Amino acid sequence: VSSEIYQWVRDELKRAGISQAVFARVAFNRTQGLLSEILRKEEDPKTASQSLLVNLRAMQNFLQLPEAERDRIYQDERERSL
DNA sequence: GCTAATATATG
DNA sequence: GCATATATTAGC
Repeated sequence: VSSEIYQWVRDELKRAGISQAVFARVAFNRTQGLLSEILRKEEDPKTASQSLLVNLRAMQNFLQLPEAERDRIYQDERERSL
C-alpha cells in the first residue's frame, strides 16, 4: 500500500465533489466517522492493523479503477441515498 | 476496530 | 434560517 494513499483520497474527494460518507461506503464499505479518523491519523501503512491495511488497499483498489467508473459509482450511491 | 450518535462547521 | 457535512467520541 502506497504511503501517498491519504493525499490520493483527499485529492479524489476534492476532484469528484463527494462526501466522506459516499466515498467510505463505495470505496471500502465503511462509515463516515472511520474515514474521518483514517484521514486525520495518516498512520504509516507498514504500522497499521491488518483491518486498517485491508481498508487502505480496498481504497487503493477502488482508486485504481477508471475515473469514469468511480464517478458513475459515486452517482449511483448519491441517487441510491437521495 | 468500528459504528452510530452527537457537537460543530459550511454555504 | 436550514440540510448537509465533518470531527469527535461513547459504546458495542
